Amino acid sequence: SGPVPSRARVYTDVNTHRPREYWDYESHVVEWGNQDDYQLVRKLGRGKYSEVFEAINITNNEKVVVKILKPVKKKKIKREIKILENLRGGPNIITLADIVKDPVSRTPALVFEHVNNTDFKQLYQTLTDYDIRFYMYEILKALDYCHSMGIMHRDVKPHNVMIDHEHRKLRLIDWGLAEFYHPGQEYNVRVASRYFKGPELLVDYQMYDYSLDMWSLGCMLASMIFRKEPFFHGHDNYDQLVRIAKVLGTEDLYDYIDKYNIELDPRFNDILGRHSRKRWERFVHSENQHLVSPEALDFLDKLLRYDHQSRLTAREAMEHPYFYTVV
Ligand SMILES: COc1nc(Nc2ccc(C(=O)N(C)C)cc2)ncc1-c1cc(C(=O)O)cs1
Ligand SMILES: [Cl-]
Repeated sequence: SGPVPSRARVYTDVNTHRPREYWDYESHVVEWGNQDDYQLVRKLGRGKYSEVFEAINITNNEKVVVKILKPVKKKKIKREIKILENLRGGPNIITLADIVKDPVSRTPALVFEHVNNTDFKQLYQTLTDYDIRFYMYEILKALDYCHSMGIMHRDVKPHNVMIDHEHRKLRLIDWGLAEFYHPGQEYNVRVASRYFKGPELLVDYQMYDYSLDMWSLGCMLASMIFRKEPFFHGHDNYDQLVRIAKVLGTEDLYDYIDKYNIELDPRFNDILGRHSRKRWERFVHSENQHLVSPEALDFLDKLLRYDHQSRLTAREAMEHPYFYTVV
């Protein structure tokens, strides 16, 4: 009939044993405060659904980021807000400081803590072996926490990891694609950003879980230790799987789709071809050798797997020999 069902190996029934007020974001009442307290100093950037500004709070003159929202369906706004409130105070989770509206324009905005970020294309080249280990462990704390809280980030990528290198402070940001995990649920596979999408999304396997974030983290790690950003560089979602298949090999791909009885797109038949598994040592060279080790490769190996169930969980990852030098 259809695909074989799947469950998360960790934190499976975490939302199931909690009351609906926790996960039923659609019934959440959002209270919009006054934006007057925040004066905009300068623009930082602009997202697909918002425009981010640096701002200062006139109440206490503390630095802040204001995410002025474009018109979006209130269901998705309620979802992001509820997830941000549920996860507030957690390790390395960006703090939602306030929910506000401009009195006159009525335009809704989310207020966040400010992180004195260093652009990742400048920063990542500077990072030592110990730095990559340190920051990966900070990300794993955020992910294990949010996973334990029954939430998938679903958009892990360098753009969503704010790092203040001077203060060694890391914050996982932009929970706009995040979602509550309910075992059995068939989710929308159009999440994450192309280069960081797990094979489950690309073959359209809907019953995915927290392990989607661990694939994406693996993509980040590969890019950092090998100095190849992005690591998997497809021209579209179809070609993204081809790029993956040219590294992990096509045999394990077809074993994966066979195991889960995944209905593969006809377009894939032509474009995937046949590719052997390329060893991780093939990506090590004179300019990245210093960032690579047996433990780094073994860690990466256990993140970048087709089978989502076979990937390290966040808690398992934090116990890997790679982090023995950090913790
Ligand atoms: C743009 O996004 C952010 N940026 C920052 N800091 C900075 C970003 C960029 C520079 C820089 O390099 N200059 C000088 C432009 C400096 C600081 N701090 C928090 C966020 C958040 C995003 C989100 C979100 O999407 O949810 C919640 S906070
Ligand atoms: Cl969605």
